[PDB]
Amino acid sequence: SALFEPYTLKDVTLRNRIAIPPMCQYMAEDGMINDWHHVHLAGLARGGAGLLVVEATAVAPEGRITPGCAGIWSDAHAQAFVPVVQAIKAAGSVPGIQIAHAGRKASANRPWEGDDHIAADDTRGWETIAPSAIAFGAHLPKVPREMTLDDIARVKQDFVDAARRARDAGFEWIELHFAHGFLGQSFFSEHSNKRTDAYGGSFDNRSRFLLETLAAVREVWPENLPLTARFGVLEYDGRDEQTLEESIELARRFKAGGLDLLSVSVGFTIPDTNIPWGPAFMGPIAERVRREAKLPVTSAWGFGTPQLAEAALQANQLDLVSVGRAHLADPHWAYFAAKELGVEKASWTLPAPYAHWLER
Amino acid sequence: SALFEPYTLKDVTLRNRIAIPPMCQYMAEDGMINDWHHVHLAGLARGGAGLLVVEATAVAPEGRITPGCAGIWSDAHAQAFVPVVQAIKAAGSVPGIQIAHAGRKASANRPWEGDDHIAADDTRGWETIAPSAIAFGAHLPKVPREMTLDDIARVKQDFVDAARRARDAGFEWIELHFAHGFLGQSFFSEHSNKRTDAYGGSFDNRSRFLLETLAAVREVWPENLPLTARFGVLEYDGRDEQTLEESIELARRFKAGGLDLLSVSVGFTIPDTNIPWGPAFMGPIAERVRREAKLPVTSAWGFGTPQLAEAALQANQLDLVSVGRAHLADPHWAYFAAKELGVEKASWTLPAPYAHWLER
Ligand SMILES: Cc1cc2c(cc1C)N(C[C@H](O)[C@H](O)[C@H](O)COP(=O)(O)O)c1[nH]c(=O)[nH]c(=O)c1N2
Ligand SMILES: Cc1cc2c(cc1C)N(C[C@H](O)[C@H](O)[C@H](O)COP(=O)(O)O)c1[nH]c(=O)[nH]c(=O)c1N2
Ligand SMILES: O=c1ccc2cccc(O)c2o1
Ligand SMILES: O=c1ccc2cccc(O)c2o1
Repeated sequence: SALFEPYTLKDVTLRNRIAIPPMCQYMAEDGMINDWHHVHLAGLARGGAGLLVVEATAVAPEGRITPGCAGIWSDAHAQAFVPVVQAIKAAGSVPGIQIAHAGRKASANRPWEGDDHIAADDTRGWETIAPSAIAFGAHLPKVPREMTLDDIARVKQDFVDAARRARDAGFEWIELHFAHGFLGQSFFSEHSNKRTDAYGGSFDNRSRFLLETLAAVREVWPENLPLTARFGVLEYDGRDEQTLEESIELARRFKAGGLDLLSVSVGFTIPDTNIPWGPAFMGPIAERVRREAKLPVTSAWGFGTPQLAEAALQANQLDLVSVGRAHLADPHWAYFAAKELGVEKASWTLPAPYAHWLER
Repeated sequence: SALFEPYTLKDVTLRNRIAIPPMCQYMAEDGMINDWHHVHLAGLARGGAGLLVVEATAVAPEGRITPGCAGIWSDAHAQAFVPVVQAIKAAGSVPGIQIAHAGRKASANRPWEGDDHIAADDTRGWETIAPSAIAFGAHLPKVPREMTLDDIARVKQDFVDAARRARDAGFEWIELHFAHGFLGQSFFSEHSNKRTDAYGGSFDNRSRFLLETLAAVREVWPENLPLTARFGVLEYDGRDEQTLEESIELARRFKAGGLDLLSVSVGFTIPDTNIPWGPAFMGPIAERVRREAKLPVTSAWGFGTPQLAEAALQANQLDLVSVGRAHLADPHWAYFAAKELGVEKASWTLPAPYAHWLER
């Protein structure tokens, strides 16, 4: 089975092609993770996936999505990850982390607590920052503060510090969160970036924050560990071919700047879009990016059907298949997939105290 | 759905009728549990089951099954359980523990490391104890040492100390392991107990170790927390009706001695048997014990098919359904069962960081 073939990138070898993508848990306190995250992540690692990427982890307090978001903006925050990293490694999975800044979509309620921008008089909320003072709209009506050049310098340095901390905590894989309408994506998109300085107003200028952040992170992140990013390559906003062309050009510049793999997503930059949700709907666009930028890719959305994951790999649409919600439903999805694809000794996807008893 | 109806026993309320029975992990070191057990148990608790019973935990070092078995024979061993108990409670499950002594089946290899008695010159092995110096046979050929009266007194006190420690660690449910051919079962069975003192040679004498241990434990175990036992009620050895009659009589004496619920199993006392394995095969015998001893019961083996669990409850064969291997396969089996039975808001079997996203 293609799904169960190992994958090597730089000095890291994944035991199969199943990746667990970053999935916010909304369970941290002042950015500090706790036993929610420890058990959640260690349990997923034991389920058999080759790569486990920790949820969007804020590089700065105002870059959290919500008051429950994880952070890595101090050394104390980083040290909270150390036992979790060690547990993921003990289980034979590769520990990764997505480092992030929510930009204009920050200061929001948890998804089951309204999912909307926090009220002005709520003691939990904060001022958001972005390339331009323009609200997302809809359920995120807060107008962000326009960043100064010093703010740009500071946020870049926060990404550097976050990457340094991730490295020293023992992560073996890093993902820069340049997708989903958050800070990086919003610098790239003309919808959200109306700047007329060096950071807006041409393709090179809109790309600049992302490319400078990548290059700065590359200085502290080991060359032998995968350096990756998540990026929304289209919006489904009626400007798809032009946007895809620009995104693919940026992907080529990421590759040239040392990016090892791209997690291909949708922008979610603005609310007025028409995204054609469906099982594996991103497959063809991930394949196009892979081919035209000549870069390994992953993608997600509806790949939790084992045969569909297998088909995407065999078609060379993807190098790794990211499976999110199916792992919330069943932490041992990789074992389910091994059985469903007829892999020999499928139960040994799991550790011995489980595998021995499940051999059928 | 019957499966998702709460259950109250003494002061404890279970959120549903799904019990996770004790399942040895073989991952402890010198009896001390570790992060294997922490993550395993906390993950299961979050999966939605109403009751989680920790694996057979030895009351004394020689009462382990294997060198990987958990123990509770010192206060340091007990304190290792405290964070796990707290994690199980945080998840809304009830923490229980099975306290045990393997008797003549002790000093064995892990199941994936031979499953047989440890060789005489292996530094990990030890002398086994039992009511009589008679080997199980087959893969367990070691002849145990015949217990003295002082050994009987000592082992009873070890059960008392284990129960006291379980109480003080915060467990809310205890199960005495009087099944599966281990020490207690072997005192009851004429196959293994050939004693001619007060502890063998009539029904009352063979029952004596079990009843005295129950009564001694009852002195330290809170009256407001369920006091339970697992007991093999037949062997499938060609003596089933006589054995069932005696076992039911003993169950009546357990009830009279304060037992709140009986986990009904098979003896496994000797190897030469013909057990009719099949899905829910224990249902009718559990029902007979329940009716004839007028005592709540659980049982296991093949109840991991949701409709079958539901049928057993609706037929009043069982009060709780124990589901073991299906939870090794999928820690979130309770969520799978809720979906499969059409329970309203099935995803909310799981905590919010999962449930919100799985609402269909
Ligand atoms: C609970 C939860 C939380 C998050 C997500 C999703 C879900 C369900 N997703 C998106 C996720 O990585 C994935 O792309 C989608 O869930 C689609 O994949 P599935 O269809 O779920 O396999 C996500 N994406 C991201 O880049 N960073 C994150 O931290 C989050 N947080
Ligand atoms: C890995 C493992 C380990 C154990 C068990 C089983 C398995 C699979 N079983 C028996 C278990 O509680 C249950 O009765 C059987 O597994 C049958 O139920 P299922 O068919 O698996 O749902 C078990 N029983 C017991 O009384 N104490 C224990 O510690 C163990 N250990
Ligand atoms: O990047 C993110 C962060 C949180 C999140 C939550 C749900 C769906 C998503 O796609 C998400 O994406
Ligand atoms: O009581 C026990 C202890 C370990 C064990 C293992 C497998 C099957 C069983 O029934 C078991 O029973």
